Order: sequence, then C-alpha cells, then structure tokens
Amino acid sequence: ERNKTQEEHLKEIMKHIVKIEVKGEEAVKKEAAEKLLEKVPSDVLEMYKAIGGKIYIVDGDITKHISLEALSEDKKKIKDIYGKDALLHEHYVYAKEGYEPVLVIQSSEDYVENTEKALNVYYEIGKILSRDILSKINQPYQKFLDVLNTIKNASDSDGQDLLFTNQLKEHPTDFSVEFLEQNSNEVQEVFAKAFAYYIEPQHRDVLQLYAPEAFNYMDKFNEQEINLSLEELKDQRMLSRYEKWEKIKQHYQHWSDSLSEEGRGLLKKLQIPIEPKKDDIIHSLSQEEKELLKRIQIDSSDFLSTEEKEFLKKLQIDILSEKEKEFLKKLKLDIQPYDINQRLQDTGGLIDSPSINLDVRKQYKRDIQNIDALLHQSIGSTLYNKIYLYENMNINNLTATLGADLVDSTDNTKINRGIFNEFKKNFKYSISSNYMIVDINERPALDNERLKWRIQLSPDTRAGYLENGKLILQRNIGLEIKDVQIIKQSEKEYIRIDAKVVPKSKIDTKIQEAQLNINQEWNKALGLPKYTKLITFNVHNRYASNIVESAYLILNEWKNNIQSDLIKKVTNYLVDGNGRFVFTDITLPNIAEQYTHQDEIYEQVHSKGLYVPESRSILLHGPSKGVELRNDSEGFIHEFGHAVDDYAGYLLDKNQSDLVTNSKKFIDIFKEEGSNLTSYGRTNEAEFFAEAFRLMHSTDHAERLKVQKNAPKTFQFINDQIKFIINS
Ligand SMILES: O=C(O)CCN1C(=O)/C(=C\c2ccc(-c3ccc(Cl)cc3)o2)SC1=S
Ligand SMILES: [Zn+2]
Repeated sequence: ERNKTQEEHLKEIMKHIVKIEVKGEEAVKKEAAEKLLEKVPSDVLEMYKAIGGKIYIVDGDITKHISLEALSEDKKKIKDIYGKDALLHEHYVYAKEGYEPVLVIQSSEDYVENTEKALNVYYEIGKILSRDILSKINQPYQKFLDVLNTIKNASDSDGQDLLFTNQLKEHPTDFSVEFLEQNSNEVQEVFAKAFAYYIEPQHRDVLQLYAPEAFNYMDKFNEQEINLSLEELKDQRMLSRYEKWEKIKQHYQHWSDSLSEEGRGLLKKLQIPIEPKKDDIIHSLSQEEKELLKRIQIDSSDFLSTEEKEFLKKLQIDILSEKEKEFLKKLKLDIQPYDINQRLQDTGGLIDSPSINLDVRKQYKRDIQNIDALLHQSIGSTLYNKIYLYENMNINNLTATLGADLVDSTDNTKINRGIFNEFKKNFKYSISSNYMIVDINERPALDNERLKWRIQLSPDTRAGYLENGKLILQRNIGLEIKDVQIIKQSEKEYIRIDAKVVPKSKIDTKIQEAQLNINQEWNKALGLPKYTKLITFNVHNRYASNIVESAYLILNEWKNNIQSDLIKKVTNYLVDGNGRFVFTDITLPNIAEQYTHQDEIYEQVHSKGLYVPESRSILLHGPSKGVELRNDSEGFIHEFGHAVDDYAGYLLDKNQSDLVTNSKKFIDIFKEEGSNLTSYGRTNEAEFFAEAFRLMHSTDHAERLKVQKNAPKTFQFINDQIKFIINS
C-alpha cells in the first residue's frame, strides 16, 4: 500500500492541472478544493491532464473567468444532476468541452455539508470522464450498455427513475450499439450520473439501493478497470508510445548490441517461415516416384488442402491407388513450411514428438534450444513498473468452430453477441507453448484478427527486443484471463482480452487438478475403480481452460444421449486395454495414444476426433471445426461409435480383434444405405456406422428420425449391436 505516493502523486497531479484563483483566502479555499477532488479516482485527474484539461477554482459568476468567455452564450444554461435547468452565471460548476477542456468550480468549503453541490460537481466531472476522456478510446461501450439494459429491463423500475431520462425510459427495445451511437450524449449522461452518485459518499448508498448494477459497475471501474482506461488512453499519445518503446529499447540495449549474426538469423526465420522450394522437392524422388507424380491426378486426394494441393500441382507442371495415396502422405510431410512457432504449437512444446522426419525434428530442436538461450533477459527493469504488451490474434487459432460465426454475417464490422458470450464462457486461463510476438504499443489488426490481447507481463518474463517495436517472448508462458469484452476500434468491433502473465506451473496445476476432479467424478458415475486414469487433458495452448471445461460438458452430453449400460460395458472394455479419453489442443499426430502405434510417420492422422483401436482411446482436438460436425459433443459421440464398432465386433469372433463393421451383413447394409445419411458417413463402413450411431444419439430428435427413415436397416442394425453388447 505504498499509496502515500498515490496521495503525493495525487498531490503532484493537482499541482499541474489545479489552478487556484480567489480573493486572498488562498488556503481555506485551496485546501477546500483539495478535499473536494480527493473523492475522485486519481487516475481520472491524470487522464484529464493527458487530454490537456485544467481545473480552475474561482470566485463569483464563473462565466466571468477567462476560459469561459469564449462561450457561445446559449451554452450558458446547463442542467444539474436532476435535470432542472440553471444559469451558468448562477451555477457553481461547468466543464467546458472541446480540444482545450476546462473545469471551473466556484470556491466554497461547504462541499462537505452541501452534498447536493458536491454531487453536482462530481456529475460534471463524471461528464468529463464519459464525454472528454472515454470517448477518445471509444468508451463507454457494450459492457456499459449491458448495465443500462439490466436496469431498464429489471423488476424494479426505481433504478431507471434514478438515472434514466424519459428518452431512455420510453425507448422500446434494449439499447443496441447503434443506439449508443446516435444517442452518445444520452449514454454519456447516465454514465456521469452514476459516476456522480458513486463518488459523493452520501449518495453512494442510494445508488447501491435503487441501482445495484450501476453501483457494482462504477465500483469495479473506479477501483481497478480505470487504470486500464488510462493505459489505453496513453496508448493513443504519440510521445507516450515512443517514450515507452525507448525505455524498453534501452533496457535491452546491451542484449541487442551483443546479438550475433546467427542470433539475428534465428529471430528472423522465427518471424518468417521458410517455404519448401520445388527444386528440392523434385530432387528427392526416384524416377519411379517422379512419374507417379506426373501420373497421379493430385486433385483427387482428400487429406490434402488447397495450398498443399496447389503447390503439388506445380511440381508436375514444373517437370485412388492405395500406394499413391501413400506417396502423397509422404509429400504432405515434406511440403510443410519450416515454421518453428508452428512446430511448438502443434506439439504443445513436446518437441521430441515423432510426428515429423527425424532430420527436421533435430533442426527444430536445435533452433528452439538456441532461441530459448537467446531470450534470457527478463523485462523487469528500473525504467518502469507494470508493463502492457499487445497481440492481435485470429480467433480460429483458439476455436475455429466458434470463429466460424464470430463476425456478424451481414455487417462484418460487428461481433456477434451470441458467439461472443459462448467464446467468453469458460475462458479463464491460457498457455503459450511457442514464442509470442507482441507489440510494445497496440497496433491495428489484420482482417481476420478480431482478438486484441492486452497482456500484463511479469517482471520475470523473459523476452527479446525487436527494432520494429515488438518483443519476442520466451515459450511456456502462463496466462490468467482477467476480462473479456467487446470494444470498438476504428469503425470496427473487436474482442479485447485482458490477461496477466503468471508462472506456467500455476496453470498446469489447475489443469492437473481438473484432470483429478473429472476422473473422480466419472469413475463414480461409471463404476470404475477409484483411481483409474480414464480422462486425460493434454492442454498446452492459448484456449487452455476451454479444453478443460468443455470436457465436462461433452461427457455430460455423452451420458445423456446414450444407454448407461452401453457406456459402461464399452468404457470398461476401453479401460481394460488402458484406453483414454484424451481432450487436447495439440494436433493429434502428437498424441502418443496414436503415434506409438503407427508403423510409419506419414501414416498419421489429424482431425477433430480419432479413435485408436490399438490404444483403445478416443482423441478429441479442441481448436478445430469438425468436418461439419455441429460441435465437440457430436464429434466425441461419433468417435464413441468406432469404440462400439470395436467392442461389438470383439464380442463377435470372441477370440479375435475385428470390427463388427467388417461383417458382410453390415457391408451390404452400407452398400445400400451408405449414402442416405451424411457425405462424411458415406466415406466407408466404420464411418457410416459412426455417423449413423451419432445421429441416432443426437440431441436433435429430428436427427434421430432422419436415420430411422433414411437408413431403416442400419438403424435396426445399430440397435441390434446395442442390446447385444448390453446383454453380453
Ligand atoms: O478425416 C476425417 O475427417 C475422419 C477422421 N476420423 C477417423 O479417421 C476416425 C477413426 C479412424 C479412421 C481410420 C481408423 C483406423 C484405425 C486403425 C487402423 Cl489400423 C486403420 C484405420 O480409425 S474417427 C474420425 S473423425
Ligand atoms: Zn470416424
């Protein structure tokens, strides 16, 4: 609480902006305004200074003062907190708006006694805050709009009565962003009004009494969130942005002047991946390979994407058979860009993962250990205290599935509130397994980047300084999420995510305890031995907590749509083989439940979900959008289909390990109905079975019906397998 400095700083701040100009009693008056302004959060006084504003404590008819003479006379008739018209040459306060803002307060000492006046002064200050300060950083916005609606659409109308004008009282629907746009003056007024009631200690109770939400809002805002407001406000100031950059630049001056050529080379290839060059791709294929290249109709594969498809296409132009699919599986590995940061993210930092050829694995490890040694100097310095860094991010990176509907379908400048709430839901902690490249001062994002992180670094956080005003951070950072809200920047809506850096171990302990909890819970629900390790969280990336919290939801859906005894028999079977329900955010090829049972590396599979018979495990990737699989639940249940196809076919030739989807009986059922369900289900036997199984146990009962009337024989089949397994 080295707050005495906050008083001394509030003292020094007053020093500049506060200009006393009275009779001669300059002491009883001067120290009177000190008591009046002390009630205000220090940080709003500094914001006012930032925008060049000044405070004058004068005597008599305030409209007389120099700064208010240039006042179009009509502006000489204001309104008090209560909305009753008054006359500036009769009032005691006024806040001149404009590019040279001014606050004029008629001296007094009874601000202590006359609560009404102080109240009014605070209201004018509240007005300065919402009309002169926050507007320069596009606030108030959605968050505050929510408070306003909470109030208008609340049981007791008293809240409205206390803070709303009839203009807002009578407004039909809630206050949209568009409303706050053409009624700016209006919202700013309510803000100031609530700010006022909150600041004047006598009225605080009334505010909390009839308008709790407004109270809680202004409470949190004046205690913590205002500091960030000041921060964002300083971020628009040129000299402020440059001063910050300079202190950081010189803190790392020695680190820089000492970086070698190899040093710089490393940081650079870490910023720009090296794309594969045709010339080499070709000179790595024996003629046999080479002609099967010119022969194979690239555009016929499946596992290959556009760029991958395209790139390959130029390999022919430069010079589905089971074997040739095996040829492409290889090329897919060799045509991937050398992207250090991508490698860390894909593996969650598990760089020994046998998901790529040994030669490149080693080159990635060599470059990574080297980068890890380069970024040895922590940010902590004597040139500054708390330090904020910024990062513009593409939401698909966290959740493609939600990223799909983030932007408003009709108006791309808007963020869809529904998806926003869902995205914000269980976002509490995050992890960085690669090197975050952040900006010293916030900068404009790319079109696909509607996520703007404001990260508070630890003085411990290690980083590297880049000449262009960015920092490369050490890998393995821990991040707690402090606030997620919609903001507007340059005619465009973004999702501001306020995060604080903490030790990665703190977050891991949270995940690790979560794993313990979820297994304790489901081992009991399923009747498994107390300590079986069934569910496993392999979490290492930026949407970390979501992977964790979605697991509970996924398994709950899983249990509420399937026969309890079907679950038990099957999961006991899985457990018997050391199976696992793996929820991860690293690509599947790096989960060993899959890779330790591969013959070749290229035989790897990455997708939304995957069932591995050898390990009897279900793997579910969080970040991606399952091939048009509504959500994670559908995907997990789909994978459970394969699980069943396994346990049923096992109860078939008991003495073996074959799938019940291989039976001639089903193959024929597929031969006829294999196209009635989904395209993905059309893929093959087991897939058709899994898709069918999935729809049958969908939450959408209409879904179930589709199978029943478009795959009747299949429907009756899956059911046969169910009773089979249940009674066996
Ligand atoms: O590409 C896709 O989108 C489908 C990925 N996917 C699958 O590929 C699924 C399971 C799966 C596929 C193939 C196999 C398989 C499993 C073992 C062996 Cl030896 C051979 C193939 O399991 S579940 C799922 S989703
Ligand atoms: Zn499948």
